[PDB]
Amino acid sequence: KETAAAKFERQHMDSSTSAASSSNYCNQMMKSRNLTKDRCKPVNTFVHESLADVQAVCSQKNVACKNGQTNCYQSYSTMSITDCRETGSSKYPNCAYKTTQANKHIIVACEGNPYVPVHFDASV
Amino acid sequence: KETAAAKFERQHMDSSTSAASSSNYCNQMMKSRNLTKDRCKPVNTFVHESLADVQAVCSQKNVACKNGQTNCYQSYSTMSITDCRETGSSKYPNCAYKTTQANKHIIVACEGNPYVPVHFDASV
Ligand SMILES: [Cl-]
Ligand SMILES: [Cl-]
Ligand SMILES: [Cl-]
Ligand SMILES: [Cl-]
Repeated sequence: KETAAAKFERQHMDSSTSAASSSNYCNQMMKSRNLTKDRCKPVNTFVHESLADVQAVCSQKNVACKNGQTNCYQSYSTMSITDCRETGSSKYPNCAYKTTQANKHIIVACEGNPYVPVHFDASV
Repeated sequence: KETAAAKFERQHMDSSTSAASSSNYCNQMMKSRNLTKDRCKPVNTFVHESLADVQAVCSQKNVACKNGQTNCYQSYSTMSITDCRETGSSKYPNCAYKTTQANKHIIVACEGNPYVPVHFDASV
């Protein structure tokens, strides 16, 4: 099984580009990160900052998570992100996603030693 | 019991102001909308647009909700929003919230006739 930190990296990190460069970014990245293997993952956010900047959020502002847990943290700065969400044309195995690029603060849940991101809760 | 549309209005609409004007906006609004009555609601977003503009999102872009349902819609334009999330100092009945104002697209789930917003899914 994948560790929770490595699953967060695979699902949410895309440091190789500054921003989504096209409307087909999400169809390509949801496929390549293996988020459409047996079903289309409905919603997923990628963060276009270094892994170190995203890990650093775990020592920034502590805030509640949506589920009421207390180990979420909100980045002090906005980050470049792309949100991917399935469109009404999406039908597995032919998944199809809308790509929305934005600059937002991110909220992550952190756990472990090292204390690192294990879930993406939201952007603001 | 409150209808689902009226609960969405009470929890997520604040058309009376263009934006949060202070850091204490969320402590005041979470109290006044009765979101701290028996426990502190951990996370809640208010939208600073008219009710008609938010209802209109239900005929805009259809997108998956985070839970995989297919009745979510993303606003075509960004809207003024304030996200309220409890801080580490929050301890019911002394709830305390961080106020983050932003201009983001909103995602809502819609239901009914009239087909109107019944849940706030996320901002992008
Ligand atoms: Cl994989
Ligand atoms: Cl996500
Ligand atoms: Cl009430
Ligand atoms: Cl909310």
